[PDB]
Amino acid sequence: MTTRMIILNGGSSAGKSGIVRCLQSVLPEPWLAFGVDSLIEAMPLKMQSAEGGIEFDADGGVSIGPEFRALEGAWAEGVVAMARAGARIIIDDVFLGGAAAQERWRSFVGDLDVLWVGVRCDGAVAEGRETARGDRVAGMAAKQAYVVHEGVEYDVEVDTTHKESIECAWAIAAHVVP
Amino acid sequence: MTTRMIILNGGSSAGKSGIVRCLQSVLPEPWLAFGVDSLIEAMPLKMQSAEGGIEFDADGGVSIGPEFRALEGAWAEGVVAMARAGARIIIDDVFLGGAAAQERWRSFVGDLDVLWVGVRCDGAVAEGRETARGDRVAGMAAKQAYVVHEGVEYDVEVDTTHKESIECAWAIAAHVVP
Amino acid sequence: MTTRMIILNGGSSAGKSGIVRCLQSVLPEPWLAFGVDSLIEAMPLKMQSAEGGIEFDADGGVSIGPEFRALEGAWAEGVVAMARAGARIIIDDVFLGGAAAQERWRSFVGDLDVLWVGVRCDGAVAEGRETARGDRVAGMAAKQAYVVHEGVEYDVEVDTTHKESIECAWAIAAHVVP
Amino acid sequence: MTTRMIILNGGSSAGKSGIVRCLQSVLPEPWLAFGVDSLIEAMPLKMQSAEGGIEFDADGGVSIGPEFRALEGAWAEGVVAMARAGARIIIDDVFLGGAAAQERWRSFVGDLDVLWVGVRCDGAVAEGRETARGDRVAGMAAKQAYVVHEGVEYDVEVDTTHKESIECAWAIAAHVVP
Ligand SMILES: CC(=O)N[C@H](CO)[C@H](O)c1ccc([N+](=O)[O-])cc1
Ligand SMILES: CC(=O)N[C@H](CO)[C@H](O)c1ccc([N+](=O)[O-])cc1
Ligand SMILES: CC(=O)N[C@H](CO)[C@H](O)c1ccc([N+](=O)[O-])cc1
Ligand SMILES: CC(=O)N[C@H](CO)[C@H](O)c1ccc([N+](=O)[O-])cc1
Repeated sequence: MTTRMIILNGGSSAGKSGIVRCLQSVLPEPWLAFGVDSLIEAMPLKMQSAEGGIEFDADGGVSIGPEFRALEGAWAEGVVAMARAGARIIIDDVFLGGAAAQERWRSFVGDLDVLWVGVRCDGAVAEGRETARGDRVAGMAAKQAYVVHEGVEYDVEVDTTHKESIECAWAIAAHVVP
Repeated sequence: MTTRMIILNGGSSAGKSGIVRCLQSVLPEPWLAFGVDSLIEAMPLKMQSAEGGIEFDADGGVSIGPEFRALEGAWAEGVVAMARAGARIIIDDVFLGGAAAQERWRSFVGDLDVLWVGVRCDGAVAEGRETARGDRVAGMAAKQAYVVHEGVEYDVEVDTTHKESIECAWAIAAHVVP
Repeated sequence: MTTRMIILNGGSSAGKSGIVRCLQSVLPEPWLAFGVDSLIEAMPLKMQSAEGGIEFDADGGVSIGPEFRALEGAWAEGVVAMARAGARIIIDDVFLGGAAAQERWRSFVGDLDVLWVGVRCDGAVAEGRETARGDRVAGMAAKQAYVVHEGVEYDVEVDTTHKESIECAWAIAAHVVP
Repeated sequence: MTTRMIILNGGSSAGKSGIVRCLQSVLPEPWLAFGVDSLIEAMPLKMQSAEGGIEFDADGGVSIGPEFRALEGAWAEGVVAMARAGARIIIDDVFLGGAAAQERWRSFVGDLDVLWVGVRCDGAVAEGRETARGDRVAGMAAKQAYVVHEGVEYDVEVDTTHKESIECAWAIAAHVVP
């Protein structure tokens, strides 16, 4: 019953990061936050220049190779382990493989109580925010805005197009069983 | 006639930074962006621990001392100089002294063509965004949300409460004379 | 035999971070890097303002509470899990509890092949570097420079006082069994 | 007589940034620090993708175009203006044009009291540090390590190859006339 792991899925600039920081402030018990971005951070810089690594096409694309997935997996098993170890875990990801991505997670998650959250946002709005940000390579937002959700089943959906983060956070927190 | 300097004024988390990055992308000619934050950056770290420096009360407050103003001024004269040197300058500030702050600028600006922009945002919304951000000390948003505009005359106002940055940017760009 | 996890221990500004990035570039197989800093990052911002959390005394001190340790532990079990999952893991830590800290790790590590590395540096030199950095609160370097190693047994020691990071990296890489 | 502006010149990873932060802490009067990097920051992101802008060849190269120089100049006149306005200004640059770069500065500086500082460092050592850093594109260090100084006349030289930043700072501070 007790929610042991929250998994957020949404394209870039859909507002995931903000929701996470908000959820952390909201939720009474300490929740650790990890993600694909923090994984990239943990991975050697060359992984971004390697073959089976990950590359960011200048058009805003993103392609993941086996070398990257290999690591990505053991990492997943690791986060799950922290949860089973008793740590509350928040994870914002980007299901490039849509449904496929969610299955991958499911196999690692096992019978662990997980709250599946979908973070949507108008591609155009996202793209616009992508600019105001300056952080990412123009293109990713529009590219992931939809495909990522394609086929994924959530327990809670939030659209940051017209809802503030703190708000989306509140909607999510409301589904977290203590 | 030609707009030589854009000055943005708005409380923390009102969305200034984003607007700036957007304006830069929008406007055809290169615009250099500078601000109170980038000034803090240029100032020695101790300025934040000095007397006549600047201190961030844990309640989200902010107080500026003469040492800080002293520098702040020569800095202002400097940005103005870059403009007169022919560089298009964007400046997002936070008029803690409200009207007083705008006068200070006016004296440095001289007869230089300046577009005064006000960036407003619902204090609560801002405060909420302040959380999603994680960057600033909880409190500043709500504290500056209004006072800063008190008595300031703008050429263009934008409220990021329900308008995206790219949008506010567009509204602003529309007043920039080439 | 095969080295599955590298654990670095050294006071702040002793040069750990740099060594890590270097090791990652050097070592042929991809090594994931995690640490106390990245943990702080994953922890909710309030953990830094909470009771049993972690607080940075203005004199450069640092004290960890049970709430923090609680998380810290499950996190540890998690990193170990990633290793057993097959991911090569690098971990730069700061054994505030000296020997005590190493035992804590040992219990999580189990019979996992681990390379214990000590990163030393002249307190004064460190303190000086602490300034050039601007990142940390003046004081931590000098405070941890020695205590942290007190009682800890390593497999390899490196002193960044007169040795470059890339160099220390090389010395370390040389003890990593493939 | 009174030193009104300190200009540092050295290739990437030669240790400039650190020296600056150190000098700021050392020197009694507040010194504002600006640089080519902070300029890049102030320039629109597209300037990095524009023609007469600036581009970072993947081999670690760097080429500046007229559009970039155009801005770069007015910016220079601006920093000089801040100095004449009474602000003490520190500037760490990278004279890609070697001697040519110093002349450019000289014309803007005028008869302003300036302390010319050269920051040297063994190319290899720099390259190594470039790795430990993770910040820059592998290649720049080795490429600029020497050319930049070629033909430039300094008032003080410091080699961070075997000298800490705080140290180099001290050597520099010693030439600053109050
Ligand atoms: C570091 C960065 O900019 N990452 C963004 C997402 O934040 C990129 O769209 C991305 C998407 C999916 C991904 N993945 O799932 O492997 C890796 C990067
Ligand atoms: C660095 C930081 O967090 N600055 C925020 C604004 O961004 C703070 O509210 C602030 C407001 C006004 C100011 N000032 O005008 O001197 C300095 C800091
Ligand atoms: C975030 C930061 O500045 N951390 C530095 C180390 O990098 C601090 O000395 C520290 C040391 C030990 C620690 N711990 O082990 O819990 C946490 C922070
Ligand atoms: C942003 C960055 O990585 N800049 C480094 C220097 O720090 C690069 O070598 C560089 C050198 C000279 C330069 N310039 O002088 O125009 C611009 C960038």
